[PDB]
Amino acid sequence: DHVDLPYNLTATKIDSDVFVVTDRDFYSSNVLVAKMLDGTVVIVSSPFENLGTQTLMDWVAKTMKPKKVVAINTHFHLDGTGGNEIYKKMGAETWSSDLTKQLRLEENKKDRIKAAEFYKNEDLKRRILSSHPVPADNVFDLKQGKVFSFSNELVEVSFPGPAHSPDNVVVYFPKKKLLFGGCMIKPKELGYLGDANVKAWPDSARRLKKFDAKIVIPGHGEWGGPEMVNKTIKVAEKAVGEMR
Ligand SMILES: [Cl-]
Ligand SMILES: [Cl-]
Ligand SMILES: [Zn+2]
Ligand SMILES: [Zn+2]
Ligand SMILES: [Zn+2]
Ligand SMILES: [Zn+2]
Repeated sequence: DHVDLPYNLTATKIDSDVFVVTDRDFYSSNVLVAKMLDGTVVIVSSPFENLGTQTLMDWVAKTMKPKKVVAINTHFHLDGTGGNEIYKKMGAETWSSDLTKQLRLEENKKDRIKAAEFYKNEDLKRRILSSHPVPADNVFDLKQGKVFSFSNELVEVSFPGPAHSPDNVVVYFPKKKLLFGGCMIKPKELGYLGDANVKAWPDSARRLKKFDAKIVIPGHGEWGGPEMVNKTIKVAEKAVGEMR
């Protein structure tokens, strides 16, 4: 089933050398952890804050003994950039699009106390206020994307268009046939609409059909197969229809 971690994280194995770690205190946010054939560990997205992320990195160190860690932010929300403080502290190489870095820096200008009020309880508010999110150390041009090659094993980061957020990117692992679609994968309901482009979302999701994926991992909730994309398109087009 799963391994129980501190701060209400759970880790589930979905393939050889591939795990999903879920932050169950903060909106059941999913984090992909994949060990490459050459020993590099790639982490996609993040827990919301420092206690969760330290917990994640302790588990990565203990169970995978990485040669090197590369962390890829999926978008500027805290499930995305909330891990950067601890990723950096633990020596990981953090990456995001230039737009994600810009949006995180702008978000940091907002009054923190007001932002923390939308959280469930006092314990979570205190944890959020005890972390101070930072952008990634390394950036790529959003529309160009980024391809890593770890001893000829590729990891492809690409922008399919605005959907859940203006900056959402997906991460594809061709050898493992694994697509981390993040928070633009919404097979039942679209969720938080604040930064969304609902009109663009159907065509942005249509761009995910090209991937030869056996597993599609969403930003929240259970992962599935390529049908996760089909479902998302229908959910988004339903919302667009309701809109006029
Ligand atoms: Cl404000
Ligand atoms: Cl269909
Ligand atoms: Zn359990
Ligand atoms: Zn988000
Ligand atoms: Zn700090
Ligand atoms: Zn999310």
